[PDB]
Parts: sequence; C-alpha cells; structure tokens
Amino acid sequence: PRGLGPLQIWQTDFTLEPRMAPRSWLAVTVDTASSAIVVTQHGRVTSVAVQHHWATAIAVLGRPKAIKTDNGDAFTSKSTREWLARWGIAHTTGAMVCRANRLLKDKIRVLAEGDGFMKRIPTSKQGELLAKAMYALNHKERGENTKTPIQKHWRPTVLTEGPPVKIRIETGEWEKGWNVLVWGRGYAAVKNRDTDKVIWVPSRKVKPDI
Amino acid sequence: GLGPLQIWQTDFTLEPRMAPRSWLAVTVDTASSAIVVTQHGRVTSVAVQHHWATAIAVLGRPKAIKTDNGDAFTSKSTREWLARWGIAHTTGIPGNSQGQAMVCRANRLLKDKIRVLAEGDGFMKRIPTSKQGELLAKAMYALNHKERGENTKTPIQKHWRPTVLTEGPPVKIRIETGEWEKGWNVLVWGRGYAAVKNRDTDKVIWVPSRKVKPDI
Repeated sequence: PRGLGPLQIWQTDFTLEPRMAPRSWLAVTVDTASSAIVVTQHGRVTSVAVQHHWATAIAVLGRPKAIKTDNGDAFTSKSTREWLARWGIAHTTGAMVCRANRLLKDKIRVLAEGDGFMKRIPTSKQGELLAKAMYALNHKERGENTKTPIQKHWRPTVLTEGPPVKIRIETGEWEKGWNVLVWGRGYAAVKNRDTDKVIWVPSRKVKPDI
Repeated sequence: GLGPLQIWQTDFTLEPRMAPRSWLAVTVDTASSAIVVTQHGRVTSVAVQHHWATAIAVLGRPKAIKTDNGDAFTSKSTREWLARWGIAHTTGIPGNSQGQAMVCRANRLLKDKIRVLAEGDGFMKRIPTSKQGELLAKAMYALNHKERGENTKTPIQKHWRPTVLTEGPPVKIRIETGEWEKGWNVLVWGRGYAAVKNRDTDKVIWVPSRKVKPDI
C-alpha cells in the first residue's frame, strides 16, 4: 500500500499523453512515502520500456524495496519478473500513482500552453518539456505542503514510535493497544503495540487514546 | 565551489558504444560530484537544452554552468534559455582547467562504467539500441549512489545531505496557568489534538489543537 519511509514502496503505471505524440506513452512512478515522481517517455507499452523506466527512476531516487503495479503484461511478463528478481525488488499487482498521473498531465498542459502549444508538442521540444514538468513537481511544494517531494525524499520524517490511539474495528467498538505513525488527511498508519503489525485505516476510524 | 548547485561543468563526449546517439552530454556538479548524462545524435542547441533541463530535474537548479565555447553553448537560443532559467554561464577553451577539468574526469569515469556494465551484460561493441537508455541509467545509479574511491560520502549524500527526522517542528503548549511552555515537538495531528513529545522528559501527550502553537 504505502511506505512509512522513502524507498519502501513505489507505485508505477503507464498513461497516454496525446500532447507527447507520437511517443505518447508515459511511464510514471511515485514513491508512496515522499510523493516524488519519475516519468519517462516511450513509443510502446512493453516489458523493455518498463525496465528502462525503473532503471531511470532508481538512478534518480535510489532503489526501492517493492513496487506495486496493475496486472498488465509489461509488468508481469517473464522478462520483467526476472528483471525485478535480479534487482532484488519485490512486486505486487492490484491510488497515489493515479493522482501522480493527473498532476503530471496538468503540469504538461500548463507548460505546453505556456509555450504556445495548444495541441501536440513539437517532437524536438518534448524531452525538455517533460523534464521541466518533473522539476516543477519534485522541486516545488505540492499545493499546501511545507516541504517539496524531493526534500521529503532525502530528509523524511519517520516516527520511531507514535502516540497511542484507539481504532474503531467491526463491533463498532474502539480498541486500545495501537499507536499512530502517520496521520494524513484521508488515512492513518497504525501499529499494534503487541505485534508491531502496521495497517492503514481511514482517519475517521482513529482517535487519540487519552 | 563549496556547496552543491553552485557551479556545474558540462561537456559533450563521444561514446561509440551508444551509437547512433553516441554524443553523451555530461554534467557534473563540482561540489557534490553528482553526474547526469543524456545521449544525442548530434551536438546542437536543442540537445544542450534537453540535457540541462534533465539535469535540473534530477539535481535542482544551479547558479552557474561552465562549458567550452562550442556553438551549441554560445548560440542565441541557448543564451536566452539560460537567461529564462536565471542561470549564469561562462565559456572557455575546450579542455581548459578552471572550467572543464572536473567534467573531463567525469567523462572518463562515465565511459569506464559504461564499458564495465555493457561488457558485463555481454556487449563488447555496440550496445543494442533498446538497451542503451537502461545502461546509461544504471551507470548514473552506480556513479551517484555509491562512493567514489576513498570518499566516506556518495555523491547523493554530498548533494542532498540525507537524514531521517524522528519528530516534527518545535512547538509550545498552553499549560494550566495560561503560560506557553517551550520544549515540545509535534509528532502528529488528528481529531483536533496534537501529539507532542517533550524534549527533556520524552513524555508524549495529546493536547487540544488550540493549545499548541509553533515555537518561534
């Protein structure tokens, strides 16, 4: 689902960006902890393309412990499975990367239109424009956040232990014995005190214990 | 000089293993020694601008870049590009010391790594086109995320000064008196409370939102 610190869990997807035609496939990875994004451009959705993409992302961000994707063949082929195994990266199929895709496309749109490109970006200007978008997204604050994704990526805040909370389970009851490690707007990461098991739950199902 | 993102050096070097895009644009941050490379079919103003935009996306925006006096660096297109980005630029003789020595060393490091990685994947001459991008990325990973020689710090460490922070910003809390007490750091916020940790006692408590303020 989500990492507690950077380079734990990434999410990756392909998305189509007609402004970047003819090579309009963008491979997008987001680090689920820092929100930093890496994007590369490709002519086709293939196993080879995703391998190049991840190698690029690793060069920028460092090597993750695990990557989550959908069921698509580029991600689950023998070639890609052996590639991930070689790099020692766990893989799951089955979101943050969806929001990353939207932010990226909005940014590409703003930058292109700013250069007078209402439709297709001229082929020779595409690489530069994509890099500019990536710079804006990683090196500038995301809306209301006080730190940029790249700052959160290299200097993350990771609580060693959190404060005690109760969580609402199933019987409608509130259960003690949990501590909160991350408390965001939508979700919270909570750890069971007896096992150190960590689960993600909606914020509304968590409240301070005492 | 001292400090990352102050002075970069950029050069183009030929790497026939990377044909047909055998011109490698190479930038090194002279403080952190971090290297970024992109490949190009020819040395043009467009290639230079793609390269620097890429390097900036990876490393951040530098104050200044030093290059030789090739037409791609001194063109009107590139002059105006640099100006739009607010980056200072100085040119020199190709190979010159004060502005090209470090990037010359980076060229050799990079080409040695490309050779070792390629021959390691069983490619003794030209690297298959479909494998080139990945191999360049792997070379950047190896050059930036591992220590150069006797260094205790990797270029990534010098560039970003990584660390893990274990608490949020300092805060002060309103205690029973009306006094605002310093010596606390916030851990998380939720449901109208802040969880705060006392720097001196390590006590962690939940405090109503309205009774917590940032400390200076």
